[PDB]
Formats: sequence, C-alpha cells, structure tokens
Amino acid sequence: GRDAVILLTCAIHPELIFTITKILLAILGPLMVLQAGITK
Repeated sequence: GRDAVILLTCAIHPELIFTITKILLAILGPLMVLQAGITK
C-alpha cells in the first residue's frame, strides 16, 4: 500500500526508480498513438 513504498523508493535504489518514472512518462508515445495500425 502507501506510507512505506515511498520510503523504500528513495532508500532502495533511488537513482534507478527515478529513471524508470522518466521513461514511464515516455512509454505512452503521443505520436505512436497516431500510428497504431496505420497505412494499410
């Protein structure tokens, strides 16, 4: 749940989880959404 994971996120491999959050926002792909099953 909460009130524990946030503490473990900054205490256990914080330099790696932050990088995942940055890629998490880039995993959507606003341009890719306009190319799903296109040009057929």
